[PDB]
Amino acid sequence: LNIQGEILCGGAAADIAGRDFGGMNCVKPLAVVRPVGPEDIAGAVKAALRSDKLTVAARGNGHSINGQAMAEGGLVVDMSTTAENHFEVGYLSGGDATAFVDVSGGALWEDVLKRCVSEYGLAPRSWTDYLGLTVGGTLSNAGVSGQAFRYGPQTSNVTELDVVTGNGDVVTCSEIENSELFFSVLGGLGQFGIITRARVLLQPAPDMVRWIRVVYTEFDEFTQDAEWLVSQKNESSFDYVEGFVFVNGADPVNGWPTVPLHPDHEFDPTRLPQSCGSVLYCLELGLHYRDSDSNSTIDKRVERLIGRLRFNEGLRFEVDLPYVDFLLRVKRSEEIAKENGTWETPHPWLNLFVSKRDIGDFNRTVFKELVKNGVNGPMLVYPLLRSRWDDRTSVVIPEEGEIFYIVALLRFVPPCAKVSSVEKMVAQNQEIVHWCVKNGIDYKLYLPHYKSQEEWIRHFGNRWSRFVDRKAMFDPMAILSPGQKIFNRSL
Ligand SMILES: *Cc1cc2c(cc1C)nc1c(=O)[nH]c(=O)nc-1n2C[C@H](O)[C@H](O)[C@H](O)COP(=O)(O)OP(=O)(O)OC[C@H]1O[C@@H](n2cnc3c(N)ncnc32)[C@H](O)[C@@H]1O
Repeated sequence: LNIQGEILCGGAAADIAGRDFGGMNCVKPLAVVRPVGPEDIAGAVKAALRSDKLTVAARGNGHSINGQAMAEGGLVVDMSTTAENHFEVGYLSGGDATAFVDVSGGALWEDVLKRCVSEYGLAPRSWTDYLGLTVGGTLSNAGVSGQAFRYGPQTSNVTELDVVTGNGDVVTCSEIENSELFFSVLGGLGQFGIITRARVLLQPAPDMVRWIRVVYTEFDEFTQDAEWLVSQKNESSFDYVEGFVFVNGADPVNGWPTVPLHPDHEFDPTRLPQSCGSVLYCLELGLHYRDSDSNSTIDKRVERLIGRLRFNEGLRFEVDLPYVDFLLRVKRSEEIAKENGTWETPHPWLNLFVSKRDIGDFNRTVFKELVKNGVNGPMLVYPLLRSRWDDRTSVVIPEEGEIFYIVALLRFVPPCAKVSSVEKMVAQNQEIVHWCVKNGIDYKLYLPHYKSQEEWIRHFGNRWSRFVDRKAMFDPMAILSPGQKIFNRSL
């Protein structure tokens, strides 16, 4: 194959393309392709199509948990070498979003953020918690954070893509042009093509965020309050709503020390009622405001907005920081992980959506029993609104209810733990999924990983035939993102 970029066989390049953040799969490619642009990528795709066995996997920033960006004896396309290929801002008169920016599928969101803000005072309006992820990587899944209840996930905030299809075609698509490909690729787990450019929506960048954390002991009250907040009329409430479960104890990694937002206000556990469960709940809120706003005016606004919430008195923590610093807040957690050596150990992360109707049951068995001593990392749980998620996309969410929850068990492995430790974590993730399937819980995995056809058929449900149809159209040989394990390469 003749390309402008570099082709690397074996060595450190292959080692890296055979690793991901999951830290549980090592699958080496024949070669790593470092493309200059869409032509190098379609070349890689066409090479694989001519061969008997080659497959092609785009690699974003290697944040997958279960080998989804790996290609056993295939070609891994390191998208980072395309990270700077696009940066064009345009305006929108159609109301809603102010503007859009064209960015590479290989750009990291952290870089997109910094450049939009510094050059234009604009920024995307829907995020992930962690910004060391690629545009094409998150758009291939959903891209979820505390703004999604208001604007939908990142797949709801893109209006055009350039895609290199599994046929090797370079195609521009949108709601109006090649719409089937557009909707297929969004949330499509890399199955239908490689995103080389995305037109991402922009709004004016806020100056500041008031970041608030308040604590609940009662899951019913926590979820009622959170659902109420995400259901409020546009711009009458907060601009970010998340939640998390924490251990009722002093464990610095799992317990109440994880709650405070600055070193000068600590968690006082004597404010907790005597009857508290094994775990407690934190509602996390963000209010955007202007540099010019009077502090008393903002204080009064926040007291009004928080004033009906039923959190435990004396367990309210807040800080104010620039908007960019708020969006990059998880850098602090990355630093704690590198310090305790758990950034480089395996991460058997479990991510799923649960209907509003079943989140109570999930809390009862999962949070209050299975992981009641924590998982050594975040246990996130917060509500989302179905109205913001377009069902034409490949994304798969729970079957019933206008509100559903996202849940994340962000497991970390202490560096002196046995390999049996990681096995036990994986086994417990499986035990949770089984418990869901057995008890008819309306759940769907996010970043799903299954190895059997019957599990994928169950996952896609009434959208399985559509998924298969889209595959037959855009990657009939099944060469793309084989590590998702949904389709096996054609013989
Ligand atoms: C590591 C991690 C992940 C993460 C996170 C925090 C950490 C530390 N926080 C998230 C969050 O707050 N909200 C959210 O929705 N996701 C969060 N993630 C998970 C993350 O989205 C996934 O890891 C995702 O895969 C993006 O990561 P990355 O950009 O590194 O992409 P990848 O893992 O290498 O590839 C994922 C799949 O998509 C295919 N792929 C990669 N690039 C493309 C392009 N450009 N076009 C089409 N497909 C692509 C890969 O082959 C793989 O199948």
